[PDB]
Parts: sequence; structure tokens; C-alpha cells
Amino acid sequence: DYIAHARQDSSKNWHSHPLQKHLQKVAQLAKRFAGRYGSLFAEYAGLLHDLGKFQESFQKYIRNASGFEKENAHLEDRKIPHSTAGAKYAVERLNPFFGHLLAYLIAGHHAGLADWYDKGSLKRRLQQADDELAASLSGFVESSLPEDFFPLSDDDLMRDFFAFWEDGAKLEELHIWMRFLFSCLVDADFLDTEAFMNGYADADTAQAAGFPGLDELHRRYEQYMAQLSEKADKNSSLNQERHAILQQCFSAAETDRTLFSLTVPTGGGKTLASLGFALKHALKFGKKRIIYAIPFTSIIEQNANVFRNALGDDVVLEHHSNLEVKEDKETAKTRLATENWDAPLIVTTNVQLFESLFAAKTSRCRKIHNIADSVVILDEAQQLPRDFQKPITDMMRVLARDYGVTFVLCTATQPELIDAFGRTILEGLPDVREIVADKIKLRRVRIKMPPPNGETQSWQKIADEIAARPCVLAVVNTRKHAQKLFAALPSNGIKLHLSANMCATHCSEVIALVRRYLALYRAGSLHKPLWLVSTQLIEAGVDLDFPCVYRAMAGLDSIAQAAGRCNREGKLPQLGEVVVFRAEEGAPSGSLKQGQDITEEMLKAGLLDDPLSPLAFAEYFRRFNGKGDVDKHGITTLLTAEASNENPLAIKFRTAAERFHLIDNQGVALIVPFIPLAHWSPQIVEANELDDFFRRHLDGVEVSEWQDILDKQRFPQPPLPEPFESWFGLLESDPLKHKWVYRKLQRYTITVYEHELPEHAVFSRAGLLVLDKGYYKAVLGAD
Ligand SMILES: [Fe+3]
Ligand SMILES: [Fe+3]
Repeated sequence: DYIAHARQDSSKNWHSHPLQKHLQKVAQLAKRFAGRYGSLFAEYAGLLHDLGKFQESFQKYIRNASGFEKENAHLEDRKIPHSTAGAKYAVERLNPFFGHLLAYLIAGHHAGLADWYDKGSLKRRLQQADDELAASLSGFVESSLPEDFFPLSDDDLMRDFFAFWEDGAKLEELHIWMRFLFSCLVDADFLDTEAFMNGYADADTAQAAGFPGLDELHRRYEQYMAQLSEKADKNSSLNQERHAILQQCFSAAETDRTLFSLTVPTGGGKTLASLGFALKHALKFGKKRIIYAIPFTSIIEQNANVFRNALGDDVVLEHHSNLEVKEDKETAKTRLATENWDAPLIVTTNVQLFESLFAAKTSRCRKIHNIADSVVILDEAQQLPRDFQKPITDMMRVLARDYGVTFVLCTATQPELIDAFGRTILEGLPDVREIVADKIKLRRVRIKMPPPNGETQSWQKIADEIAARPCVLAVVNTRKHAQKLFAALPSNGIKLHLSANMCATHCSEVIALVRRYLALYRAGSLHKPLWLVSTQLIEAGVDLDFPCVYRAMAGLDSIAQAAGRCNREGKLPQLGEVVVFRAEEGAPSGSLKQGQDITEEMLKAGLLDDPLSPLAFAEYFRRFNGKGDVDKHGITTLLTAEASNENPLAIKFRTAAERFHLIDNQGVALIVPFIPLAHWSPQIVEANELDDFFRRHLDGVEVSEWQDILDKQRFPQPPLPEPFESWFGLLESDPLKHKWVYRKLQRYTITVYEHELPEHAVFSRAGLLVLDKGYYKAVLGAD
């Protein structure tokens, strides 16, 4: 009888997945995921997606080919194509609009959603599909299944369609709906197949064989907040303000609205307050999960640790980079190991989030349906790339209005107090409710700006200014700038280096070491000056407190975030010293260059005598929102649907997805074999335990010995370096059974530019790109 998949277990026996069962299960699970959002369309797509496997040629292939080809016989990427039979059947048995709509989902369920005319042209595939359809229907008739196994009804689709589109379909919003249904199809297909791979009858069965609910998470959060309150009852200025913010968040959580903002002072508890708002709001309005998306130029780990401490290990899913195998190493198992964000708390970048929302491929689109009915927290949303701000805010508008999503725009840009101005965080959204509107104290820093005449300082001159000072955090705008400044510093200090040339784990270890030095510094007990050279990745969620911060010229919000690491708690008996300098030009994205330009023009307008003032912030956001092309790459008209009697439904999914890939200048992921610190069977130190680790091995020890102690705790090697070698072998044996390795490798990835080039510098392994250890240095990372 007809099968959908075949697999071979480690004892070399063969198991097969019955086709009829898989079609029914995928239909039902897709309809379940699609919920109230026109689920009949998803059901039909699940029912039809594998119709082409009824071809006798397909069943013959899956029974007669080699072991590897039999296990990968459904990966059409010669294989026997099967995805387009069900697409053609939909077109033939339904009206033009519904039929072609479904054809997009069904025919893309392996290759990704296509363009109509151009890339992967769905028009050509349909015009060439008569044989595949006829053979599939032959097979289906030959089989046992009842005549009405495919009960395709225009009228029922009409009713479901108009239930979702009360006013008919908007040609410019149609792609969001089709991508959502495509997500339902893909996630249900993959989950059912993964059930089969583990021997279970269906996805529900595997689920019941073996995540706390948001109620338990909320109770944990309350326990954690209460012990934070008791543990450090400062009864201080800062604790008072944090309390006021938390109370306003808890109050605003009851409001029946979809767009909120949370504007607080730096060090004001932005993350924990946003999480409390989100938990309570989610419980009151039936949101199913919380998504926390931070700027791409961040250390995700450092933000995620707050959530890990508040709510425990098993709840937080950390997902930033794309660890995709190259197409040539895609197998059935790697295909199934993709992320669907079914976890209740997700920590991610806004690039991962919105590039998934605009994607064509199944690996990126799988997670999409789990975003509906969620709370999404955008940390510093105003830094979303300006040139994509129109599609992104259009996306957000639709998701908030029609798909149950709540957005909270968090920013630490509350001005230093005459607060007679509001701000528009994102120029394109409907009205956004500000959570902290109750007002009212003491200054924390003094800020110095570069000269209006526009002159720049050499790296040596800036290093000389820094080296004249006992303790400085210096923040620069690019990795090369970090290298040049670090090199320029003298060798009589303790100097350290952070940039995105370093993997997360390396960064977190440097951060913990800096904490130890700082604790010594604050007791008057560090015998060398302390200089940390970092990029902007430190301003996004790293909690460090320096007495002096040097900041390269940048947008006023970036300057405020930098000052947030200078006398952060307001505990020092003198104001912090913040020096904004103008060096060699540079910036990692056109949007950050735009911020720099706005700050320069404000400086030339004499508006920055008090750079954190209400006047300064209002002027910065008005000028920023007056500048830049908000859809530079034409996303909106690429994804706007064109209809006609000849071409019922034309959308450029494939071209749009590829064009959106420029949101980060085509970032390519790269795995780096940085040997981590571990403790004794060697176990790598958990990311939120590093601080305790450094205290246990270093407290009471002279600084002159620290390095040797640290070097002794590196992950032990055998008599690629070890953890990596075992990990890659685990991926090679069975990447779905050991898919957890993928998540581990996320801490040892950096992203570089497709532009940059030695021959064996980079190799491939387990389908993933890896850098040879010779090219990754202990201080600077890669180059
Ligand atoms: Fe398929
Ligand atoms: Fe399938």
C-alpha cells in the first residue's frame, strides 16, 4: 500500500509511513494550527500536499532505490517530483483565486514559496503538471481510499475565506495570510514526519510520550521579583523608580490594546518590567507565548540570562543565527531539525523575527504560525533598519490587527529631566499606548561632545586620552575600529576586547572577567588601569558599571545606551564621565550611519548642550523620522498581489525573500572552535553561571595568577578541538536525534560578510561552515 516516507533504524530494519494516514494527520494538525484564521484552507493544503506520492513511479522509487535515496526519496529538491500534483488538482477543482492560492502553498512545501512569473515560477510548474496529476490520480483510484477522500468544496472555502476577510481580501495583505497558512502546513508536515521517525503514530502521540504553562511561569516570575525586592531593599532612589515602573507595567497589562511602548531610564529594569507586563497581559488575553527580539548587534546570551534567572532553564529558547546545512547536505533528518518556536519564551533578534516573517523557505517559515497570538517585545525598536521600516511596520500593523499579536516597543530613551514632548518611536504604526506615563530624579553622568568644526581624532590620540585615565569603557562603531583602538592602547594597563568577531561564549567569558576586575577597582584595589574596548554589542543589555565611558559618535539613542554603562546604578560619589569622540568614519549598517548623521547635524545646530534633555531627544527622533527611504528595496510592491482573469494571483514570494535578505548585508554564519571554560567528565560552564564560576576560582587570588587558573579550566583535549569534535560526530551520525547540538553550536557562531580569503581557512563539516582554529585568536577572535 502507498507510503509517504521510509527510514532505516540502527539495527538496519526498514519502516514506512502510510500515505493515507499522513495526509489525514497533516490536514488535521494544519487545520488546528490555523485556528480561526481560515483553517479550511490549511486543511485542504495538508490533505493535498503529498497527493503526488500516489504516482506508481514514486512508490516504486521509495521501494527500489538505494538506502540513502530511499530515505531521501521525498526530497524533490533524479527524484520523482510530487508536490505539484496537489497544486494542479486544487487549481482544476476550485475557482481560479482559491485554487491558485492553494497551489502556492502545496507546490512550495519543499522548494519554498515561489514567484508566479519569475523565480521558481509557479505558472510554469502548473502549466507542465498534467502528467504528474494524471499519474497521481491513477494511483489514488487504484488505491482503497474512498471517492470523497478529497471533499473539495468552493462554497465551504468561500465561507471560511469571508470569515477571515470580512471585507474581502486586500491585495497588499494577502501574502501575510498565505505565508501563515504555509507555516501551518510545513510545521504540521514536519511534526507528523518526525513522529514517524521516532516510531510514534502521529504528532500528538509523540507529544504525549514526552514546557510549563504561562501561569506557572508567572508564579515563578512573581517569586523572583519578590526575592529581588527583599534581597536588595535599597529603599533608594533607583529602587523606588524601578518599583514605580513595575507598578505601571502591571496596571497597563490589563488594557485591551495591541500596541504599547515602555520608555524608561537606562538601568531602569526594562527587561524584567517588560516580561512582567507581558506575562500578565498574556494571561488576561489568552496569548500563548512571549517573544523578546533585540537588535542584531547584541549578545543574545546576556539578555537571555535575565529570563533564565527569573524563570528557570526549561522555558527559555534562545535563537538568533541561521545554522542551515548547505543544500547539498540536506537530508530528511536535517530538514526536520528546523526551529518552530513552540517554546513559551523566545529570545531572538529582530532580524531573525522579521526576516522569518518575510521568508519563502520552509526552514524560516516553519515558526511563523506560532507568532500569531503572542506578545512580541521589540527592544529599541527605533533601531530597526530604516530602509526596511515600511514593510516591517506594515507587517506589524497587520499582525497586531488581524493575528492577535501584541507589540511592546521597549526603549531606554527616557530623557533626563521639560518633558513637554512626546516621541514617535516608529513612524509607521497606529497609535501606541505608553505604559509609563506617570512622572517623577538625580543625574548620573556628565557628557562631553566632539567639536562642531567636524575635526576627527586619530586612533592614537583617542587611545592617549583613554590611557590617561584609570578605568574606561570605550565603545566604537565597527570591529576594525575595535582592533585599531585596542592596538593603539599602551601595554602598561589591563586591556580587553569585545566585538562580533568573537562568539557568544568568548564574549560572555570576557564580560565575567571584566566584572572581576571592576569589583577590585571599586574597592580601590586594582593595581593597573583598566581599559575595555568594545563595539555597540555592549550597549544592548550588558549590565556593566564604569566610571568613565568613551563613545564613538553615533545616534543619540546609542549615546544614551552607552551612558547607561557609566555610573549605571548612580552609586558613585561623583558623576560619571562620558566622552563622545569623533574618529575615523564607519558604521555596521546604513541605519546606524543615519543616526550618526542626525547627531552631527544636531551638534552643528547647537542642540546638544544637554544631550539627554527632553528637547534633545524630541529633536533627534523628529530629524531621524524625517530622513531615509522607508522602502528602499521595493518590498511592498514585490509582495502586493496582482490579480486578473489570465493570472488569478501573482505574488513575488521568492524574489521578495531574497531581497529582504539584505536587511543585514547578507550575513553568513560561521562556527568557531573556541575551547570554552569548563568544570569537573568535563562540563562547560552554563552561560548564567559564569559570574559565580569566576568568583569561585579567582576571589582571594592575586591578579598576577588569574590567567593561569583560568587556563587550567579550559575544556580538556584528547591525548577539531574536543567538544566540537564530539558534537560534529553526533551531527554526522543522526542530526535529528542529536539536533540539540545545533542549539549548542549557536554559542560558537559569528557572522561575517559574504564578501570576505584563504583556501583552507574555512571548511565544511556536517553541512555547516567552520573556521580553522588558526584563524581565531584568543583576544580578537576572527578578522
Ligand atoms: Fe512532500
Ligand atoms: Fe508530507
